[PDB]
Amino acid sequence: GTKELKLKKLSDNVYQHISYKRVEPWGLIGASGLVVINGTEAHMIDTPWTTQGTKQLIEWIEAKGLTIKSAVVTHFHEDASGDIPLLNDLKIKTYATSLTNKLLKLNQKEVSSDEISSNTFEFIDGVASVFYPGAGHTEDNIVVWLPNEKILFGGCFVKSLKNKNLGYTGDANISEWPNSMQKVINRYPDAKLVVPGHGEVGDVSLLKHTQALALSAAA
Ligand SMILES: [Zn+2]
Ligand SMILES: [Zn+2]
Repeated sequence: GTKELKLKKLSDNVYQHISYKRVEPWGLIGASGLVVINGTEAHMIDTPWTTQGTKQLIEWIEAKGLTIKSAVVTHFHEDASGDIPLLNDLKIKTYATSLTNKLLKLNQKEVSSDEISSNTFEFIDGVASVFYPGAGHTEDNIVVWLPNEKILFGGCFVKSLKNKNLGYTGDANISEWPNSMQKVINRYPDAKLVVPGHGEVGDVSLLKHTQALALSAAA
């Protein structure tokens, strides 16, 4: 890959995009989203962390001859929603919940072109569903389920196993996070792969691990 963007194949139709940003004292650290390929159409789950990441990702997808039909952003932070303005200009439909758009507007950022106004939403017909579990990392965080591959994109709602803490909790609801996570655990007993917003992909233990971190941060 490059200094800004790496692509990892997760299945025949599913890629992990890993975009890099210098965050001292760590150096270049990564944020994860997905590209979901549905015939000649591609869909973005989260934008890369930097505009240069997003431009390189749009180039990689288009170089396969695919049309980027749409993007869904999984929360209002820059590592999920950062390049809404670039996608809106390129006329790539952006989907965000009413809560995500409220927090983008509160923070003087451009809202999505298209608003999710239900707790569950068919993002790609038969391929990608959005679920709002309640507050955790942020008030607005959503997860995306890929039923064909048994892949759950948890985003920054889910921590990697190695994480000893919840990360940036400035926008978090630590008391609600465990109950929100129980709804995700209860909903996807069939999840084969869980993709956190940062860190290594894993199994459902990442859900239980995040719930435990939240229960401990509360106590
Ligand atoms: Zn975040
Ligand atoms: Zn994040």
